[PDB]
Amino acid sequence: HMKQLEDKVEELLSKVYHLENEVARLKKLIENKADKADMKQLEDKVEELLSKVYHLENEVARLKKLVGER
Amino acid sequence: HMKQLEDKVEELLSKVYHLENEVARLKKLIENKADKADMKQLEDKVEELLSKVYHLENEVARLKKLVGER
Amino acid sequence: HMKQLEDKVEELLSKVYHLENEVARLKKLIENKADKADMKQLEDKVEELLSKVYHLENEVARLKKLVG
Repeated sequence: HMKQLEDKVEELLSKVYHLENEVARLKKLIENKADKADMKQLEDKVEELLSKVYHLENEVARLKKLVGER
Repeated sequence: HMKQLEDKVEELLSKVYHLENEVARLKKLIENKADKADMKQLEDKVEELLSKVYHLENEVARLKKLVGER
Repeated sequence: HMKQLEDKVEELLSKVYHLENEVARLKKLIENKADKADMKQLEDKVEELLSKVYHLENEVARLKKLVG
C-alpha cells in the first residue's frame, strides 16, 4: 500500500525531472530567438535606405530625361 | 492518513499532466519565432547596402551638379 | 517509512510548483520575440532594397557615361 503509493510518486518525480531538463533546453532556445525590438530597428534602417533609394531613383530619372533633350 | 496522501498525489498527477501539455504548447510557440542567426544574416546584407547607398548618393549629387538646369 | 513517503511527496509538491512558475515565465518571455512570418517580410524588404540598388547602380553608370 505504502510501497504502491511511493511507486506512483516516484513515477511522477521521474516525469518532473524529465520536464525540468526539457524546460532548461527550451529556455536556451528562447535566448537564441530574435527580439521584436531588434527586428523593428533593422526594419527601420531598411525603410530609411528604401526611402533614400526612392528619391535617388526619381533624381536619376529626372536627369536622364534632361540629358536626353540635349 | 494514507487516503489524504493519495488525494495529494491525485492532485499532483493532474498537475504533472497539465505541465506536460503546457511544455508541448511552449515548444510549438517557440518554433514560430525567428532565430537571431536569421536576423544577423539580414543585418550583414544591410551593412553591404548601407555603403552602396552612400556611394550612390555621392555619385548622383555629382551628376545633378554637372547637369545643372535646362 | 511514513516520513520518507511524506518527504517524497514534499519533493514532488515543490518541484511541480517551481516548474509551473518557470514555464509561465518562459511563456511571457516568448511574447517579446519576433515571429518567423515577420522576419520573412523583412527578408523580402531587404530583397527589394538590394534589387533596387543594383538596378540604380546600373542606371547611374549609364547616365554618368552620357553626361561625361
